[PDB]
Amino acid sequence: HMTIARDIVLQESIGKGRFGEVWRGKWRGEEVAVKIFSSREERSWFREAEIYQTVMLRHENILGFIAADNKDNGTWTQLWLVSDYHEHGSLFDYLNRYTVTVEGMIKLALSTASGLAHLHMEIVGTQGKPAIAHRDLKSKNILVKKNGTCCIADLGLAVRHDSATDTIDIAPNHRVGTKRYMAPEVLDDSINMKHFESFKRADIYAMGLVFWEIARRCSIGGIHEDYQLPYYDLVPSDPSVEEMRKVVCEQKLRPNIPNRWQSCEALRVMAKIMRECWYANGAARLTALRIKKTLSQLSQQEGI
Ligand SMILES: Fc1cnccc1Nc1nc(-c2cccc(C(F)(F)F)n2)nc2[nH]ccc12
Repeated sequence: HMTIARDIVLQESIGKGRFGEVWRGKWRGEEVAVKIFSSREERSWFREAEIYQTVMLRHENILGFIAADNKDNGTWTQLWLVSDYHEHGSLFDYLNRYTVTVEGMIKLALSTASGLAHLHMEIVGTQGKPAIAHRDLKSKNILVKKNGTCCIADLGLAVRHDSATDTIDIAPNHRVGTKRYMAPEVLDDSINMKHFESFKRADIYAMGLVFWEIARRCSIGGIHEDYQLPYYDLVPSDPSVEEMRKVVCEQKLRPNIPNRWQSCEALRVMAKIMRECWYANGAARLTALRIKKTLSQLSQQEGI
């Protein structure tokens, strides 16, 4: 009855992130996504399997994990992770291809904040849930479902917190994520990695960047901005830590908030959220829970 690798047939190459190649496959007539790792990538495969198997993790805005398995083709062994399949693929792909309505933008932002709030939330009790920080949030690591809502993916670099002992489950390495989205404190290495809240705050800075990417694509009266990655106007493609630090920490710049966003309430709310995610001081940033609340109030008012 359970989904296993031997019963899945690969059909189409989707793409590749840091570790593992993603394919679309068919399991008992249904589409699934499969991330394939080689035997020498066992540590990366196991860590992502471990994060996704966390108690109480499942949420509509977190990629639906199905299974971790091995598949021996007779010559070599592949290490597989299987999840739900989402035809639209990444939010990066979606925003490159489409413009969104005001409702569309709010749906993407609210779902992203709801997934991050769930990841971040500690649940104490018998079947608890440790707080989890992502460490690599970006538009290529968020997927868009058929209903126009998002789900967070790419949990391999995540860190989990144990409140009872105030410990993090791994000894975290510095500057692990995508350089473009690294928070100021990660870029200048002032982050206190012994305090778990530091990792949640750095995820919020990255979410603010993702909200900027979405807001650019919100078309009102046919008016919108072209798709760009944050800092497209200040750093080269594949920027180094030094290039990012000079812009974000030294010159203290952030992505530009265009004048046209003050002409619409939804865009004024989004711009305010971004500014409050971009503070250099991690302690001053909004929480994912507070953002979820503000956006839920906005979606209720808009009638989404
Ligand atoms: F484009 C996609 C379309 N439909 C579904 C996922 C898509 N993309 C992705 N799939 C997976 C992935 C795939 C299978 C299992 C797992 C697991 F088990 F680790 F969750 N992950 N990781 C990703 N990281 C960034 C994007 C992305």
